[PDB]
Amino acid sequence: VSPSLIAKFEKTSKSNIEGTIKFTPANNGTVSVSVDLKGLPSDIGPFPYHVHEKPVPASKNCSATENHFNPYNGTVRAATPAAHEVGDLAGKHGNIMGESYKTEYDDSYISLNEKSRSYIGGLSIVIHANNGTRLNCANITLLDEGHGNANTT
Ligand SMILES: [Cu+]
Repeated sequence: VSPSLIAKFEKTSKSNIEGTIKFTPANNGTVSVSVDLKGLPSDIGPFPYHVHEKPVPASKNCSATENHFNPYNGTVRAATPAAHEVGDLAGKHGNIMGESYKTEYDDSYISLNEKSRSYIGGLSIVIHANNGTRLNCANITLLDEGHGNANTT
């Protein structure tokens, strides 16, 4: 059982977007994704969001996360979920939209297993305006403090 992860979005002078995206292991080799966001600038949405390949640095420069996490050469536009990049959550499941957005879904492509080529731990998530401008971003970190088979959290 691989550990749960979370991306925590914080409000700054650059963006009012705040909230969380949680990743928890679920049944049948899937990962449950829970999105809970507010402060979105609705009129410039809907908002693509993706797992990107590099961490958000201390400067909070969303550009420094570089490209989408795409370990299998995926295409931006697809006729089936599997043709999307692994990190292309919005392409597969829908863009964030509105001023507030709360949703839950399963993704069977991302992995919580550090030994998987689809592992998303240590990466980042970027939320974009509809035109591609990066609005806010967050590192993907551990959801729980305490781990191991003899521990509690
Ligand atoms: Cu992105």
